[PDB]
Amino acid sequence: VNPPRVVGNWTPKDLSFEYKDVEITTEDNVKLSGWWIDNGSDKTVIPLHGYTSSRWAEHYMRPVIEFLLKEGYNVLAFDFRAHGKSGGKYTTVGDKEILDLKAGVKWLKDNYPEKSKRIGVIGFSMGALVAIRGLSEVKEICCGVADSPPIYLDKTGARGMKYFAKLPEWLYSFVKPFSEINVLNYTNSIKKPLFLIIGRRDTLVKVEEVQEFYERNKHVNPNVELWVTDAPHVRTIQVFPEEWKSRVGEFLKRWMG
Amino acid sequence: NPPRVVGNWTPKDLSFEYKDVEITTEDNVKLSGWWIDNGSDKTVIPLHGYTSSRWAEHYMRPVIEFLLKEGYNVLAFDFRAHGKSGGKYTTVGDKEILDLKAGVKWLKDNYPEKSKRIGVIGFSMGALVAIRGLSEVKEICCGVADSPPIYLDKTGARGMKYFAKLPEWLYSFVKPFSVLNYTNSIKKPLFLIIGRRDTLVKVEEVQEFYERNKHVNPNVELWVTDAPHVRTIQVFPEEWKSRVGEFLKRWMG
Ligand SMILES: CCCCCC(=O)SC
Repeated sequence: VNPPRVVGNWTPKDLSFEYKDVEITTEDNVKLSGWWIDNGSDKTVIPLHGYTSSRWAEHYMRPVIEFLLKEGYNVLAFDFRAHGKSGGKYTTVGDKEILDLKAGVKWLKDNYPEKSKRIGVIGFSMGALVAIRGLSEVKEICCGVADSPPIYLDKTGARGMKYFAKLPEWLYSFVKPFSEINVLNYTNSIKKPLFLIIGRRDTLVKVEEVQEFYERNKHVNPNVELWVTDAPHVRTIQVFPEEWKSRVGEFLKRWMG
Repeated sequence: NPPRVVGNWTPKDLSFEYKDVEITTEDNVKLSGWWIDNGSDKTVIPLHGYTSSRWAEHYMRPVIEFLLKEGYNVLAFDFRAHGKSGGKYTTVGDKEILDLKAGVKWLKDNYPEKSKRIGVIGFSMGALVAIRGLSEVKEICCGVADSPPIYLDKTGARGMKYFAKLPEWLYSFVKPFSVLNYTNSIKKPLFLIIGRRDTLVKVEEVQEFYERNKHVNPNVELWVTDAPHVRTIQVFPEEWKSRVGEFLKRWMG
């Protein structure tokens, strides 16, 4: 069962940029909907949204797209399969979505090579998982930012989909029906710069889980960083915008070149 | 367009013979139901709540069982866009009056000698429809309204305070799914039921309805219970069945 499709009302035009509505087709023939935002750069950053969300998400996608454009990067921003306006019959919460990222990268190199000499990625939640995987498996990606990445998908899924309070009964009963990948393996294969962000108030992903990833990856990656904040799930950029942009900005600056 | 719930039981599991029936509304919606002939000249229609269906095991199954034990025929259909019924949009009590009106006409047309008297029993949204029906459908001789949302906007906002306790992703899934003028037109027997523990409807709200309607209706009654939303029949099944049974016996003839 896919989550409801969420589509916002704003466009890159509201950010004072021209944009193209584009269609990206995956290795497995899913048609994705996205924006290509040309900023006159040779570098592109792809911001990846979270489960049940889309490219419009006002509390983190709008700010990060506006931040990326401000920083001067080009932006490719698309909806994951089964989300927003994108096709695909099923979301796989981080599994087949690697193909979504792969297709986005391929699309950049096929259509705008000179606008994507360097490609970076920023992921939130599910998108953060995909960022991690892409940073390992997709060679064209030079660096990645992973904000609130689910490390133990089983536990995180349980935290976000289950509700245990029996009273009132009408609520417990109404939601109960809805409550129906080895990420740590990637700590041995990622050798590129990776910026992990995790909030102390995050009820879906624990600090210790992300910290586990960091310390295991540190032994093969001198350029993995961990930032532990006081925000809840994917909301560091909402609660600590200037500091979020400062740290991620400096990180992109350094490795995007 | 909420999530269609369909249960695992039939009137066989109640030891009664039944037919699966198809009822078409005035605005051409195709409803699915059970017609359960009990050898009676009197029929009662139990009406389920929003996001539910005719199977709801905590109140529909017990009322249908109870009604058959009492000797009434039963027509029980899923409201539009619920259960197995047609229609794509639910209007949360608005156009659902037509579903009820369809059922009444279906009884009158196909089995009139089994529907010389027709009563309704509604739960939650279903109770609003029962109230509306008692006002607008002439062939309905009496009605039971268990936990009717009197102030719909207030009731929705209470629901919202609870949805906000949900984790983030679960909330995303259920987010889309988040009357006193009838007090002057209802002059037929009405049994109102409200629980003190109801988190969606206030006893005070149902009391306001009761007080206003009795200006024009000598046979409106109010039972205030110690139960949660539509669960008076679950928490106090004996007393619920005694009072409603007595109410029905008196007015169904
Ligand atoms: C929002 C769900 C309200 C349903 C109450 C029941 O227990 S069935 C009508």
